[PDB]
Amino acid sequence: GALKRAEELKTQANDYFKAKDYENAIKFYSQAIELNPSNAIYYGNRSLAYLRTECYGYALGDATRAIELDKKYIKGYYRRAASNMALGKFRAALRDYETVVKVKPHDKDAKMKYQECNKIVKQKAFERAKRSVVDSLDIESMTIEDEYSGPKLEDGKVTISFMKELMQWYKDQKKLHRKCAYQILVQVKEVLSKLSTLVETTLKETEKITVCGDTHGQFYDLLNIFELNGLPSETNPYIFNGDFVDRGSFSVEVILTLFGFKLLYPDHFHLLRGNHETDNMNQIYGFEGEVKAKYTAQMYELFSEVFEWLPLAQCINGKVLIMHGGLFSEDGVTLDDIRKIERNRQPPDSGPMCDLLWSDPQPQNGRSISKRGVSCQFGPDVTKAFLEENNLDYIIRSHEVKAEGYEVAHGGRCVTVFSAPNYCDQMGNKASYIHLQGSDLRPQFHQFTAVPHPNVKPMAYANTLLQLGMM
Ligand SMILES: [Mn+2]
Ligand SMILES: [Mn+2]
Repeated sequence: GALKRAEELKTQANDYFKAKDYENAIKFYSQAIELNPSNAIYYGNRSLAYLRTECYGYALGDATRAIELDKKYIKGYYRRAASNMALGKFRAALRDYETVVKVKPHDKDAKMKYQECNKIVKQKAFERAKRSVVDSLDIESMTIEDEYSGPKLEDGKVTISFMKELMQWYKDQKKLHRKCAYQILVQVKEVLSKLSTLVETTLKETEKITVCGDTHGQFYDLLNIFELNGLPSETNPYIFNGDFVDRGSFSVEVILTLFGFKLLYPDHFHLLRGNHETDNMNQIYGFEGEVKAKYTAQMYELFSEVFEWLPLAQCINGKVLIMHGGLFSEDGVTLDDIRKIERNRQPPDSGPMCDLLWSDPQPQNGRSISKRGVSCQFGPDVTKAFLEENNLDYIIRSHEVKAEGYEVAHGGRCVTVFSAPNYCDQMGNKASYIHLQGSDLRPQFHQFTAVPHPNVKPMAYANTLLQLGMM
């Protein structure tokens, strides 16, 4: 009876979507949905709100539903395309654009989109059918140029001098030379491949370590961290909880700067794998696109090879466990399980290694279908179980943007840390890094902000169907 009250929340959710308050935009579109669940618009918007929050799964859900309650909701078809795109589902997205270019024959763009998705669908599949480095020569062939005025690997070693030089180089655009980049990649892969899936570090009674979350190519923020918290070293260790690339337009600077420090302080500088240190994700969000623009489409092939040798989780003093995503779908899972995972490869569509990089904590109890469409969500009980069954106090993960840079959930058992401030030059969130001390493994949150960067918009690489999706 209240179709007036139903649409009172169709502007009190359709409003906070303007103030980039998608968490409330969603929480109100829902209440509006609950009252009147037959309005395609409500679903269409709640879908976009899910897109802006990276909840691709749910975004696909609302989109589909919006399309059932109205086959004339062009918005719905687009919103659903984007959802599929994000999950990487090529054809599934093409079929939607196809259905649009028809109901709107004289609709420009609609063709730009169909022809665009098409190109990709053909290619993606076009690529089918051994070690990449076994090929390129490097130290051998690889020459250099006297015209090259930037950082050279002092005897292909990596020095504190090279790092600082390299960083200044990067602060001013300018790419490191291929020969050095390849050398860094080959060495880091060597070093990474010799690490167990579950790195285990022991923090002395005194002596801290710093934990950072998603970085996402936000290079000039990586530098803000190093200035604000000190450069990496044996006396000032660091650990970056995955997601160093994609979305940000300086993933190549960020990544080579991290691998660089990985080589300089391989026992005090830790990198864990994230859902985005994956080929599937790299080819939709910019890294592949960026690596090919700045180097060769073969440099990228080597990146994804080292990305597979990145540990999946790290445990500090047997008390704190940190991984990019979260806990698991299945209830078994133990610290030993993790160690014995065959990391070197792309991730399974489900299972441990998958949850380890994609799961999100949940307020309520028990698992649930992930808003993302992959892995699952988990309740405080699941966190407590795991914690207990492994003699772990709490977990530190990233994987999700957070207004205040971090978030403590599940009574303090699940901690989220995010290191990309103003996420995509649009969220406007603070970011944080954690100080973990041996004598007191209590998370010490440190917030940092904005900090300016050269032009170049987020996702300046990668086909345009995405850049046009995220904004
Ligand atoms: Mn992530
Ligand atoms: Mn992320």
